[PDB]
Amino acid sequence: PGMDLLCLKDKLEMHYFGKTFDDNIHIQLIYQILDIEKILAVHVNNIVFTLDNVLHPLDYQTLRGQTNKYDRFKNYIKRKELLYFGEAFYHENERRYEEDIFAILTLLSALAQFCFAHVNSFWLYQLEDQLSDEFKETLSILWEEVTERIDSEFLKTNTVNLHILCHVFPKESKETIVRAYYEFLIKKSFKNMGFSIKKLREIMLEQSDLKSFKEDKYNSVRAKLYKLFDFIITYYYDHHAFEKEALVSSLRSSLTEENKEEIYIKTARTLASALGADFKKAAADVNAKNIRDYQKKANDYRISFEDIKIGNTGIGYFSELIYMLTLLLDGKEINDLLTTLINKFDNIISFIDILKKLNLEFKFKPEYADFFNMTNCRYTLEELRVINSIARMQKPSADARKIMYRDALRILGMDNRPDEEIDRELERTMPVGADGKFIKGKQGFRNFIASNVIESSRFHYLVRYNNPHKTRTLVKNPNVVKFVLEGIPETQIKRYFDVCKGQEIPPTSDKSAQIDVLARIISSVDYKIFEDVPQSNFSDALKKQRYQAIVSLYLTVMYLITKNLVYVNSRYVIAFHCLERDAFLHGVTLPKMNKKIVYSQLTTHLLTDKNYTTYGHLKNQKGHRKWYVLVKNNLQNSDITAVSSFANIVAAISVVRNSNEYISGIGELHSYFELYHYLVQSMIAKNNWYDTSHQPKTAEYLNNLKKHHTYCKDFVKAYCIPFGYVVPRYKNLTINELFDRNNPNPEPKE
RNA sequence: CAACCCCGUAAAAAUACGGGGUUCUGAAACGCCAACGAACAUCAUGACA
RNA sequence: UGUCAUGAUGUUCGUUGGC
Ligand SMILES: [Mg+2]
Repeated sequence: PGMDLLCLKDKLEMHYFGKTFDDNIHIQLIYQILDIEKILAVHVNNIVFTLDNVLHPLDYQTLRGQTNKYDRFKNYIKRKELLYFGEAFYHENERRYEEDIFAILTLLSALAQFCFAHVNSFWLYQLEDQLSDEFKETLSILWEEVTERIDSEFLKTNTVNLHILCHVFPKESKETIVRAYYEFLIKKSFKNMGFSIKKLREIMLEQSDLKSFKEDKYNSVRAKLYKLFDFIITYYYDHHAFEKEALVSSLRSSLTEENKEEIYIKTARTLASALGADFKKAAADVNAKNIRDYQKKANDYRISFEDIKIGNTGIGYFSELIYMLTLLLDGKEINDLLTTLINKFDNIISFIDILKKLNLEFKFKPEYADFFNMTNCRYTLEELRVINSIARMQKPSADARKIMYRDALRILGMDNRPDEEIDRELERTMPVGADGKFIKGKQGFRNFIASNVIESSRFHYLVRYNNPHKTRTLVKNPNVVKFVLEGIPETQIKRYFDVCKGQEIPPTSDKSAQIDVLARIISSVDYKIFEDVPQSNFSDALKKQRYQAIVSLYLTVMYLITKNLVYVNSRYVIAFHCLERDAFLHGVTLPKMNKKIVYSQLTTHLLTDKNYTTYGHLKNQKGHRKWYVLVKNNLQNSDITAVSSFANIVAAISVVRNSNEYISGIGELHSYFELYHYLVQSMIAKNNWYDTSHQPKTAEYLNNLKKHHTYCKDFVKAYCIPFGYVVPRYKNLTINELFDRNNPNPEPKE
């Protein structure tokens, strides 16, 4: 009755709650708690790698007494490439105090030590009684800085709709409209109702009362109309209250889907007859004149609402930590981290409701009781919502731009040269003159680099994750370049080809013809071509666009390789994190031999267990013995040293770092899976991370790689055997067709 | 695209084939990616007391 | 130096195609 395949129901229930239950609602609740740590660990590992790449290697009172850790801290905090991170260590063009930087580094180290599994196992869930009083101030200062920013910035960028809403509602204070509308979009009070207001709006639109807004001229404003109807709806339920309560009971007591549709149609039609005039009044006030007039007077409302906001309210110690992680990430990574966490906490709250409704036990153990209860899980959700809804520009400062000029020219030529030659070329191209000024009328190279390289999101990704000294080798191999261009959709390629065409090639519609032409342009690019850009005539206009297209194509190719190789490494970090978590509960410790770790001990133990072999993934029955044999077959082809060496590569991300010594001998590519594994097998080759005495089969694996210049499929099935106890994960990480969920190829026939 | 469990007709194997399940299995799907749009903030351009 | 036009770079919502 609800027993899981991994055979860990009772252990998890007794670890979290305190006893065993005959129901299938608690274990699904526990898996979400298990899930959040995975993404948290992935991103912590990424941040640590970036910090170690950019910066080459009691309380604060003890720090000075050490005289050795103090010496390292004095220079590490003085190392002046900290400017690459926007607001982590520099605010208002001045360096933060040493204590705050020490606090951030120590907190990052503690979180990294917690996830990759000294600190207790309860650290993340009880921070109130474990955090020192000195570390409770650093988080407060950082959040006080942003709470003043959001207050002044929220009362703008939408000062068109909010004026009309207050005009519709006369008998309400200036506070009330702002409070309700802030509760509407900043933190979604619209989300936590069982109604479908968007569907209800469509059903009302089927009525002639408010479908008179379907004119073609209404296309000038669409988004600022759908939102307005929603807020009017959500306040209508708020004032009625009892009517909303009755509708909930009626919907919950529905028999079939036809009854639900009839009630929704009846509910929609009576709403139109209820406040149809109100709907008409708001929608008739929108036009070009009023929008421009209201935008002119954007300071007619003065509401502070400082008391409500979590900047002054006692924001939790857990949500402040997430904000600290946000300062060390970019726009794309923030969305992935926060959106996953919101989904996790939404589902946790719902499960507790089911347990309460059905009259079942829901209290946790005394250790988890403080954090995991119904009220706290609500509060921690809107705090995660308000963090995600912050506008970020991430401009490249004003002092950090001097360093960025040095690196920008290193990508485009003079890779691995002394800093003396870098400065001379900067002086030679764009001069300074007298009194440290800038020579007017003779400077167009700086504006080109500043507005197309320094202020680009692709460029920041490369500097953080890759070394600009050795980044040029990524575009020297035609096979790698050709594959990346094929991934770009067809619509972009046609645009790029026409602009970068030149005057020596004819127009051709063959996609393969265009790719080869673009490959030669990208291969040979130097900054010396960009020394004649029109300063401040259709010839000048065409030449400016042509130069812009080439540099964007240059960085796009490099940015995709780095991003996708990191993604593949992130998939294997999750796999190793689950092994340590699962081996602890089963009672199986991972031993050592010759200062190594046998990562294949768990799968050996589970191959000879009666319960797992009968009620688990690896099954031994007449008709269900396929994957029991294959894993047992593939176990006898594994090297202890090779598994240990692979674990170190995954943890430290050595594929991205040492990719310039092996990407010059690749044969032919078809997916990012092949490129990642070719590099991994290459390192094991020359570094001699194997042993043919204990397994004479690794010898033939390495011979196939060199004579074919492509990865060997059998060899990846050997060192991934520590994941053999979970069949779906073993298949996904060892067969290329099942790796990416965007490939419809079938599993190869054996 | 794969794993797991029910009910079917042949069968005893690393079991094929036809219907339904699965937050208690793994893949970012409340997610990513392109082209057209309405706002807004940046930077380089002509008209002026 | 404030304003009006003018083309470029990037966030934010929404319509439509593809995963
Ligand atoms: Mg799951």
